[PDB]
Amino acid sequence: ELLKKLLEELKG
Amino acid sequence: ELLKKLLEELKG
Repeated sequence: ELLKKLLEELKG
Repeated sequence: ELLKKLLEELKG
């Protein structure tokens, strides 16, 4: 989930 | 928020 959340943050 | 997300996941 951290990895997912970081990807989601970059995706915006 | 990138930083907040790192910290939230470290805290758990």
